[PDB]
Amino acid sequence: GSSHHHHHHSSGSSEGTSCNSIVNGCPNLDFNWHMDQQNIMQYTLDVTSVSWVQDNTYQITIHVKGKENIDLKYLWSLKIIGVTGPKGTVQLYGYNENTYLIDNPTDFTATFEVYATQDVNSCQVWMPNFQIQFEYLQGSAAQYASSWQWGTTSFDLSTGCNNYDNQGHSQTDFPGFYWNIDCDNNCG
Ligand SMILES: [Mg+2]
Ligand code: NA
Ligand code: NA
Repeated sequence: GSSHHHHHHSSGSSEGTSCNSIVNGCPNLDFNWHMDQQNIMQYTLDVTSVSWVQDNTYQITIHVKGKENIDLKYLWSLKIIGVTGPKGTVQLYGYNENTYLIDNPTDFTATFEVYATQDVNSCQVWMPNFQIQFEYLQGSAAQYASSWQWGTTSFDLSTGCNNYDNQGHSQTDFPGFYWNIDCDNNCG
């Protein structure tokens, strides 16, 4: 059968609709300032794919990269929180939760669903913002504290274009993003 479209589970299966243009909504804000002020190592986030499922639900993939490589042994837990979607929390790593879905907390991807409803214009909607909660050097990972050299060990990194100071420093750590409604690439 066809594999042009990514298939999704359906209330059954359905054809995903891939969005062609995934736009950083605020690439001229300074995001680094907000991590630097908290002594958090800089990270970046990109949205690398968006597929419309149905309704206003999209399956998105993110890619998160730290400035320096931090070995997995330092990590205790990693989760996406505050998600506007089917699941409000997406566990990525945690011994307590038997979850091992990444192998490098400084270079990882994650795929999850969001409800994207706030219009940019008549064709495009914003990603709803979320946070990524990192806990290093807790539990069993505390034993590696003597070689830790990357600053603050437990922190949340947030997305968005809607929170910045009067000098263009973001109060978020990562940009917000937008894409076409229903991933209809012919809108407009
Ligand atoms: Mg698709
Ligand atoms: Na629909
Ligand atoms: Na956003």
